[PDB]
Amino acid sequence: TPVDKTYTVGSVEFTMKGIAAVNAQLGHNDYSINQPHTVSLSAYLIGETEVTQELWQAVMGNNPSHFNGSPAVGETQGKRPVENVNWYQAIAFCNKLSIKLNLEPCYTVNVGGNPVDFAALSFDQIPDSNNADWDKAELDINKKGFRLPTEAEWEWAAKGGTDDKWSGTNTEAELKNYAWYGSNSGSKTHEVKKKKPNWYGLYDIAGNVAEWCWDWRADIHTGDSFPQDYPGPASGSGRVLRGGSWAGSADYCAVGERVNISPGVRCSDLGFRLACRP
Ligand SMILES: [Ca+2]
Ligand code: NA
Repeated sequence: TPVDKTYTVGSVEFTMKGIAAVNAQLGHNDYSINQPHTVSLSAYLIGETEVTQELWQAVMGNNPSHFNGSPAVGETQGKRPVENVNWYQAIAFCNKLSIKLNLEPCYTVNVGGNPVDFAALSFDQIPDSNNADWDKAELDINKKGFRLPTEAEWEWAAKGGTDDKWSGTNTEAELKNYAWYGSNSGSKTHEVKKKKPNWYGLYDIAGNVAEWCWDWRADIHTGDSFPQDYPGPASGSGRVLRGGSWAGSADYCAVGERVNISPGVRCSDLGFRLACRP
């Protein structure tokens, strides 16, 4: 298992949690579009928490979050997850974070044939609608920088070494102890790391905000096989997001429940969690 790592951007600290190489047993018979399948995964790290508003702002110099004020009693505003960021804006953050921390960026984007310099890139230059150039973003998974997890990486980490329906529990009854979801959120996001973690030490895998993943969505059917470190299909209409949110039913927060939307779309219940490799 890779050693956990804590990084600092200005005054903001964040932790990446080690996940051992594994033949990940993913999906479930009860999900027609996420049938049981195996993906061999290389060792990786995944964010202990969602990317918070203060981490987002430390890198990006703005805060587009819908819930940018009025935190719940006893909660710190800046430690709520960032949300209202689209998939393009998330990958741009990942590259800018890598650059700030002197790691090689995982992502390349060419705009009209010109490679995007992610250091120079201003926020307003990132698309807020479906954009063909950014849809062709290239992932080099062997660079040491930060990135979105693949869907397989996300689900394996979410499962936390167990076979439970949710991250940390197998009943909706106990879900309140692990997740901020439709029933207990009060219609808002919460400070990260306020509920129980899973056995891999990840917080808010279920609930709070859904989390952008790298992959285009394609249905995963009975008997399907996948290559090592599968990053999803080459094309699709929606990028995957996982884990459910403050707005979702308990079932929406299940570890195996697959959701996807146009990458240009952003909402108040959708943020992201980082991944990288040692
Ligand atoms: Ca979440
Ligand atoms: Na499952």
